Amino acid sequence: LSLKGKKLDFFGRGDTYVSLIDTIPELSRFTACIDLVFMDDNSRYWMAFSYITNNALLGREDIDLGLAGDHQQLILYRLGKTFSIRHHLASFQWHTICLIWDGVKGKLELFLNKERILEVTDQPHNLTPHGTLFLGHRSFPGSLYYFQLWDHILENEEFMKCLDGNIVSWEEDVWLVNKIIPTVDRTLRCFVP
Amino acid sequence: LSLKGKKLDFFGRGDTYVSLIDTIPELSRFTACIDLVFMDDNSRYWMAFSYITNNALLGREDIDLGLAGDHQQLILYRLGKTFSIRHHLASFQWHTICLIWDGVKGKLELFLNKERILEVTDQPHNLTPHGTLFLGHRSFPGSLYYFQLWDHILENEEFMKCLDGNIVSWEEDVWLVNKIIPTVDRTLRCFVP
Ligand SMILES: [Mg+2]
Ligand SMILES: [Mg+2]
Repeated sequence: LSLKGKKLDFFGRGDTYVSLIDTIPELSRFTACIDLVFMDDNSRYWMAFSYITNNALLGREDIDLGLAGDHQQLILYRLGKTFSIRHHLASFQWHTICLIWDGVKGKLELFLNKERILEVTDQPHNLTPHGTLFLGHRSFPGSLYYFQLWDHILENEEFMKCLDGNIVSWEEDVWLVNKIIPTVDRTLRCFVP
Repeated sequence: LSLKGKKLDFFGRGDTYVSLIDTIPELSRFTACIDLVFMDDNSRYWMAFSYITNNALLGREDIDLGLAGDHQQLILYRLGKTFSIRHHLASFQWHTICLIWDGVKGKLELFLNKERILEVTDQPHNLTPHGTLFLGHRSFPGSLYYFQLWDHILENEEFMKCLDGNIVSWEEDVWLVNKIIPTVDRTLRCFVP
């Protein structure tokens, strides 16, 4: 299924997920962005996207890459390590969160719209290949939109220019939906007839 | 020299530093806190405290532990890795910043007063022993006060209770001053006649 012009209303929907049909190749550098909106003020732990490999099916404890959080925190997973920062994100407003991984330098950065909020150093490492990307997956407390993944480092000034990822693009017919109906919203940030 | 009842006015003083006379032992877990106040609104890169070992005298690029920042960021150094977070700290107000290192779990946390702002995961590792602790060292753009280091993990609720570190304590006669005159200020948070 293509998600062009559509968002994913995950709020309250515990047995729902969306997954990318294509496995993802080995990436030394990449940028991954998603748009999200929280539809409740005080939430529990949540996941927006996760990249799951065989590492995870052992005890369900190790995620190669993911964006998660709680009511006061954003949480990044990298190769089983976690990095958590305090956030004050408003509910009922769309936010764009982008992650940059420079596997050559071993640098992981998190942005809110054009502004960097976290830079972490870890082992230089590529992205482990052939995992599966999951969205929303208890369920994300709101809506998700416009996931993109590029095999290179985007500059801040490009994050909001409504580009399509060259590895994963929302608009492509690459998505598997489980018990969720994507919905059209012509007010969405990058919507174009 | 003892720093009891005194602060260190480093603002604008480029060739000044304070160092701890005692070398620090190997620590598997520790808490380190300092009070700081910025005396200019828009600042450049600064360091509040650093723990320097022989790793650093090679090209002056690797710091085993340090707290640094710029006008919009707080920066933690651990064994040469950096972790940077966006901050919005007000000038002309005292802030208490505490770091917790759990070398058993490989967990490094940063707090502003009682509130956690960063949790990072890294290699489980102890603190490298016998380095030298430096304060202020171009110079820190304001004043520093009440550095403490304990060989155990303090809970949030204790950070502001004006305890003395059991490894390093501000009030002990353990400090070497270079070209700075510590100043008494009876309004300081933990001052007691
Ligand atoms: Mg396009
Ligand atoms: Mg005392």
